[PDB]
Amino acid sequence: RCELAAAMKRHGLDNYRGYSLGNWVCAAKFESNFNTQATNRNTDGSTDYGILQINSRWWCNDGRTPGSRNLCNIPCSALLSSDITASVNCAKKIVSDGNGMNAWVAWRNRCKGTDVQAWIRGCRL
Amino acid sequence: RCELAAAMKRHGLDNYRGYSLGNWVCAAKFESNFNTQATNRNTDGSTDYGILQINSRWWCNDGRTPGSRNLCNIPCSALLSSDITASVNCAKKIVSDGNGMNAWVAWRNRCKGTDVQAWIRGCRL
Amino acid sequence: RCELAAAMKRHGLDNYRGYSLGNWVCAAKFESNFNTQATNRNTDGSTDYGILQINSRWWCNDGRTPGSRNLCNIPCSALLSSDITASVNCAKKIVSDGNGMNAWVAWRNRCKGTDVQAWIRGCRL
Amino acid sequence: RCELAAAMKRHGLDNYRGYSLGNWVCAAKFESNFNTQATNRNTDGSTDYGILQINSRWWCNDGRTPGSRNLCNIPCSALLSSDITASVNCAKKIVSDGNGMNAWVAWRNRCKGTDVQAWIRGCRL
Amino acid sequence: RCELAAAMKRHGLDNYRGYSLGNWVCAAKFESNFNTQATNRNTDGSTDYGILQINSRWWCNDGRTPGSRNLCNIPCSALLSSDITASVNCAKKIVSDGNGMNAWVAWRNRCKGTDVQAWIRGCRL
Amino acid sequence: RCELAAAMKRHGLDNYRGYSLGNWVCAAKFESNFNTQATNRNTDGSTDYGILQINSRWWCNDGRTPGSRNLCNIPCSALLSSDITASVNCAKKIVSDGNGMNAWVAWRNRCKGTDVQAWIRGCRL
Repeated sequence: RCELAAAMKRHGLDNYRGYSLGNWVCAAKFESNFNTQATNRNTDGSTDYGILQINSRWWCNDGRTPGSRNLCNIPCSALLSSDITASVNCAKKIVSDGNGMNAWVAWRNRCKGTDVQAWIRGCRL
Repeated sequence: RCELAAAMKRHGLDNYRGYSLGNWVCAAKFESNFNTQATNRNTDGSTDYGILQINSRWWCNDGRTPGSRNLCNIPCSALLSSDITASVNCAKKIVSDGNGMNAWVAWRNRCKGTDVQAWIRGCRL
Repeated sequence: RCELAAAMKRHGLDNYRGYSLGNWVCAAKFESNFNTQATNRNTDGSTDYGILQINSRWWCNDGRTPGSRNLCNIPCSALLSSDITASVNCAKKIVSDGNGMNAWVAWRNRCKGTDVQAWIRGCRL
Repeated sequence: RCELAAAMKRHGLDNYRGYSLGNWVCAAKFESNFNTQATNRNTDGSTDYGILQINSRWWCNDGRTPGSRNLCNIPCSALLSSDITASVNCAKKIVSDGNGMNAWVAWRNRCKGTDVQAWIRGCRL
Repeated sequence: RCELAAAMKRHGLDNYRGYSLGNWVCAAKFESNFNTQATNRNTDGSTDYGILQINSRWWCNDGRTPGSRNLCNIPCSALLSSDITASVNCAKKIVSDGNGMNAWVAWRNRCKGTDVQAWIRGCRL
Repeated sequence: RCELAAAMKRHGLDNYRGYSLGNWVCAAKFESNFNTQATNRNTDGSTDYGILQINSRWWCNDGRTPGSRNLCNIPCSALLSSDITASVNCAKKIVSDGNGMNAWVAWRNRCKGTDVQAWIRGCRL
């Protein structure tokens, strides 16, 4: 009787009503906002669920402008956003001349998720 | 009796009413917003579920403008967005002249998800 | 009796009423917004489910403009969008002259999902 | 100019979704049960309206009777009724012999609903 | 100018979703039970309206009777009723012999609802 | 100018969602039970309205009776009723022999609801 057993038994994640990520290699830029888990059980009442609650009867308004000159108004801009480069500008002249303002340029990645290097020698007679 | 058993048993993820990602290699840019999990059980009542709740009777308004000159108004722009480059500008002259403002240029990736390198030698007689 | 068993048993993911991705290699740009999972059980009541809730009786309005000159108005632009480059501009002259503003140019990818390299030697007599 | 005006102006009752009786003379026996007025306005719920609500999984039952003698069982009799005289009896001998148990015998009624006795004398010349 | 005006202006009752009786003469026997007025306005809930609510999993039951003699059982009888005379009896001999147990016998009524006795004398010349 | 005005202006009752009786003459026997007025306004909840609420898992039950003699059982009888005379009896002999137990016998009524006796004399010339 001779038995040489090899078994790379692999199973994924178990998710039950949620946000789930595994084992990650080479994650350069990541963004994951407002991934909320809510369990609401209500009987004979009112439930209000809120993550971002704004109540503003007057918000970011501009007044009356009789006869002004060269006014600049940028209200409530670039709100709840991402990756904004050289944007929403207000001027008379905008000149871009350099070799700059470069984002995420020329990366070199050599990644591996799972590396298994096994040697199984047995049952010599 | 001689038995040499090899079994790379592999099973994926188990997801039950949710957002689920596995084991990732070479993830350069990632964005995943407002992936919410909600379980609502309601009896004899009111449920309000909210992630982004804005209630604004006056929002980002411009007033009356009798006879002004060269006014710039950018209200509520670039809102809840992504990857905005040199945009929503307000000027008289916009000049782009450089060798710049480059995004995510010339990456080199060498990635592997799962690497199995096995040697099974057995049952010599 | 001699048995040499090899079995690369592989099964995919199990998804039950949800958003599910597997094991990914070479993911350069990713975007996945408002992928929500909702389970609503309601008896004798009102349920309101919301991820992005805006209630604005006046929003991004422009006032009356009697006889002005060279006014610029960009209200509520670039909203809930992606990949906006040199756009929604407001000017008198826009000049693009450089060798720039390049996005995601000239990547080199060498990726593999699953690599199995096995040697099975057995049952020598 | 001479005017002698007589007007016995008479109008009946005004009923709006209800039970209404007028002015009654000579009412000997009266019975009016479960004359209910209900106004039900329902939105997103359950309404249960009940005047006489009985919920009885075992009610007025008789058990098993092996070999008894001369048992009398009168369960749940004379229920929600009226004018029951010498009834639902249980015996071996019932003898009625008298000049009695008389109900509502030999009434004398002299009634009037409305009596108007008027004398109009006028305009003598 | 001479005016003699007579007007017996009479109007009945005004009923709005209810139980209404007028002015009654000669009311000997009266019974009016469970005349209920209900106004139910329901939103996002449960309403239970009850005047007579009984919930009895075991009610008025008789047990097992092995070999008894001359047992009398009258459960839950004469319930919510009226005018019950010499009834639901349980015996071996019932003898009625007298000149009695008389109900509502030989009334004399002389009634009037409205009596108007007027004399109008006028305009003598 | 001569004016003799007579006006027996009479109007009935005004009822709004209720139980209403007028001016009564000669009311011998009266019974009016559970005439309830209810106004229920419900939002996001449970309302339970009850006038007579009984909850009894075991009520008025009889136990097991092995081999007894001459037992009398009258459970939960004459419940919520009226005008019960010589009833629901349990015996071996019931003898009625007298000239008695008489209810409401031989009344004499002389009633009037409204009596108007007027004399109008005027305008003598």
